[PDB]
Amino acid sequence: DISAKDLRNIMYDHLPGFGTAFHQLVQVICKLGKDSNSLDIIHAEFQASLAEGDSPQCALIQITKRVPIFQDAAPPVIHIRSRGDIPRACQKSLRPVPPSPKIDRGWVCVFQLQDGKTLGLKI
Ligand SMILES: O=C(C1=C(O)C(=O)N(c2ccc(Cl)c(C(=O)O)c2)[C@H]1c1cc(Br)cs1)c1ccccc1
Repeated sequence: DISAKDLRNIMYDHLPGFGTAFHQLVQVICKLGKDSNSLDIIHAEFQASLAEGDSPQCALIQITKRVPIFQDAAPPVIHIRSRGDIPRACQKSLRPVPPSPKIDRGWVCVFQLQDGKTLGLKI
């Protein structure tokens, strides 16, 4: 059986750059996928989207829209010390958190900083 780490590696292998908002979305998809025993269907949807000719980015988004655990779901909260703990390539994708952010609308996660600051990662 494919592990969360295996899936993360598979997905990373298709992404350009590193530490981009899409890599973080891979992280979220794998975490929530593991927690809901849905890694297989997520991998199947990913591969099927690639096989149809979708970009890998679009494949990840498609997973957020097609796998029910992400449908109308709030973004996960991820506790960090500071903004420096966020990958450089994610920095310009950080935004104030709106009311009711949703993963399937592009809100990948919410970072909670130690001093109380919160930043949403938007795709
Ligand atoms: O995305 C991050 C994750 C890890 O360091 C890590 O081990 N992550 C991770 C990914 C997949 C799994 Cl399956 C797990 C796990 O089971 O603990 C953890 C990342 C997380 C995703 C979510 Br949602 C909460 S934590 C992260 C990124 C920047 C700063 C801190 C954490």
